[PDB]
Amino acid sequence: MKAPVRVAVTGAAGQIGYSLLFRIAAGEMLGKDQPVILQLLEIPQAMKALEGVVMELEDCAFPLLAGLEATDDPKVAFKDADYALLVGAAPRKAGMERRDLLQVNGKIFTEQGRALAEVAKKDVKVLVVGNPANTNALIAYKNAPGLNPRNFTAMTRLDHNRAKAQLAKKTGTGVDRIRRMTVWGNHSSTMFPDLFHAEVDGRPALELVDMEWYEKVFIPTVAQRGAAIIQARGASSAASAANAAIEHIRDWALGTPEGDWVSMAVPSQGEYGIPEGIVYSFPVTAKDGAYRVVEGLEINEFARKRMEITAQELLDEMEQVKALGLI
Amino acid sequence: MKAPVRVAVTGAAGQIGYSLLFRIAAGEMLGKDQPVILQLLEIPQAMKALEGVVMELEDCAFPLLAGLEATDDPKVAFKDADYALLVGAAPRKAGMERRDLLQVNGKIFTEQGRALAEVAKKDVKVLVVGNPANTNALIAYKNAPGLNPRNFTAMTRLDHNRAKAQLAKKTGTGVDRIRRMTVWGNHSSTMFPDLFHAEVDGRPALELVDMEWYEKVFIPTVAQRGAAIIQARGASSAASAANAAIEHIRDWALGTPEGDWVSMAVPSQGEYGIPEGIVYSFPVTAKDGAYRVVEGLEINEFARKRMEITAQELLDEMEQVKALGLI
Ligand SMILES: NC(=O)C1=CN([C@@H]2O[C@H](COP(=O)(O)OP(=O)(O)OC[C@H]3O[C@@H](n4cnc5c(N)ncnc54)[C@H](OP(=O)(O)O)[C@@H]3O)[C@@H](O)[C@H]2O)C=CC1
Ligand SMILES: NC(=O)C1=CN([C@@H]2O[C@H](COP(=O)(O)OP(=O)(O)OC[C@H]3O[C@@H](n4cnc5c(N)ncnc54)[C@H](OP(=O)(O)O)[C@@H]3O)[C@@H](O)[C@H]2O)C=CC1
Repeated sequence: MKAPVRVAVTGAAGQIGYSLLFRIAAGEMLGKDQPVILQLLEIPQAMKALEGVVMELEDCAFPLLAGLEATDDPKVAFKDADYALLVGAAPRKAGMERRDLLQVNGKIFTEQGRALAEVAKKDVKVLVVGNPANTNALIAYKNAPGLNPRNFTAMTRLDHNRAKAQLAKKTGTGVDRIRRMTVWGNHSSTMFPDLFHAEVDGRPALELVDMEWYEKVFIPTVAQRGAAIIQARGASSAASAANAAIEHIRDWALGTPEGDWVSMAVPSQGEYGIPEGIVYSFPVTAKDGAYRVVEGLEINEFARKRMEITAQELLDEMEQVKALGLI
Repeated sequence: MKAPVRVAVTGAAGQIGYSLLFRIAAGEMLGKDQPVILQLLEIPQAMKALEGVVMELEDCAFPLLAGLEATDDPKVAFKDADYALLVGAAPRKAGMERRDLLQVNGKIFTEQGRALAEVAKKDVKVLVVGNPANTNALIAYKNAPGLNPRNFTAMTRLDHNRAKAQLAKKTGTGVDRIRRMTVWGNHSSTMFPDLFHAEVDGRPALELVDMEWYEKVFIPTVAQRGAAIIQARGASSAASAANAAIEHIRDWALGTPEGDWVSMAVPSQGEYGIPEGIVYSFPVTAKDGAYRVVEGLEINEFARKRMEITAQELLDEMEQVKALGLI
């Protein structure tokens, strides 16, 4: 058995946490032979509920759960953390506007970024799920001087998975036969699901589906999927989002399949002309903790335009945050 | 390489289902080498919500999910089923007496038992989670002509795991080092957690903990655990219950560890003098998809008394459903 790794998870008493923690403790994120120590964080008002989650975790009698600790102190939750999943974010209460939301998120991620830089492992892998994910990750790494900025990522894997699901459904093929899907940019509605390099059973996706469907059906449907789940279930897609978070960390820590790639929002270094610094989703391959953007892909006008649009939205968000003195 | 197996799950749009289905699709219940076809059942009023669950499952892009179908017809959900998890049960309505709850469940499980006997695989493995689990399982198998009564079981694995967790905590040992825990009888408050044969790192449990703690702390705590979760979280322990359901089916199908055993409520054949027919939790081992009660265990007066009390409660429940003409 490998030495235990410490996995910090914030917003632990929430919906995503409830669908995330058990699978992590079961070994679904880092391997069935990798013991994990869960270090859970919540706000003071949710600590009672978190104790309940702690009890449920204990009641699963997980052989890989080497340790379990709940706290409301980021410096305790992130202490010696190998992984940190930042799920908690500013909730939209009545009266609050975007700018107000950014203020609160600014405080949350500046504090957590500083806490991570102060007490976590130097190579701690960070995934931001709390929205707005890309910008929150930016706030976090900018306030985490002393930590590799590339270790601060944002989640787009749910959109990535939803895109694969839609393509599989349309072509009548198993989702396991869909490869090289790419979601570029922001986690938002400007998110761009790329089918130009995707393959279905080895065949180019655009040889099986046409541009009309791609533009008028595929894109809108992937973008509205979250809302579709809420309209049907009456609750947010916590389980599939948790699954995506697990895969995001898993494929990064372990590795992506040969000849395939995944989507991850990471600090740009200028790849594909994307402004440097902003956290942007790119097609990436990964191996044992290290990822690399798949550069060199041919980009047509349809993709370029959409990649530019989402890049601009991220730039504007960055400027808004900069104007607030958060970075 | 292995052909897909069909897994039917009722009450699929509920809380337990939400914590259960994703892990089944991920291969956590029947093996990472075993494709599964999920056949989900709900009542008509919950079909829209079930559609939402279906969408979330699709959005996980599970390579092992070979099929996914939602229906409100038991004869469709159970068609050629290899496994059936009966989670849906009568809701606790206001001004609704216990007996009234039994009548509603009588209709539900009489119909499902009949459906299973008509369209499922003859060797379908059934687990009843919906409460009252033991009695609902009794109603189901007694209404499943042509099917093996021993293939109808009820869940006590959550109580079993909770007992292991409490023992681990008290002795300061990893839960992975706790073996031979037993929970006897009904899924209810009369459930009897047995430490007389349990071992901690190979050492008898009662050599590490005293009888006073066992009687006045351990037993009540295991019995009140569900309520503890609710008081802390404000919601039932769906995640850990789902985990227990998964382990119940998993160990039954894949087998129990050498030198260890688990708890399963199964139709009694007179083991330990327990009246025949009632679905009673016994310590059991499993191999090649079949289980066998662990007989030969020494039963002192303390245990005998408690085993008798819970057996009597099950007999009383049996009498009540018989009086309602359900069996
Ligand atoms: N530990 C800490 O520092 C903090 C903890 N919290 C805690 O975090 C918890 C938030 O829980 P709850 O309200 O249930 O939220 P959820 O678990 O449902 O959501 C948490 C975050 O994930 C985002 N998200 C992204 N994709 C999805 C998706 N598909 N489904 C659901 N959420 C998604 C949400 O954005 P969106 O709003 O758009 O859904 C939100 O920012 C609370 O328990 C709160 O007390 C809050 C702040 C700081
Ligand atoms: N498909 C069908 O034939 C039917 C489907 N249903 C559907 O079943 C679903 C019930 O969902 P919901 O109300 O969310 O219920 P839950 O998923 O929380 O509970 C379902 C069953 O599990 C039992 N249970 C046992 N242990 C636990 C535990 N630790 N935590 C929670 N439940 C536990 C419950 O008993 P307890 O009540 O004591 O918690 C209940 O009978 C509804 O969606 C309903 O529409 C209903 C009837 C028939």
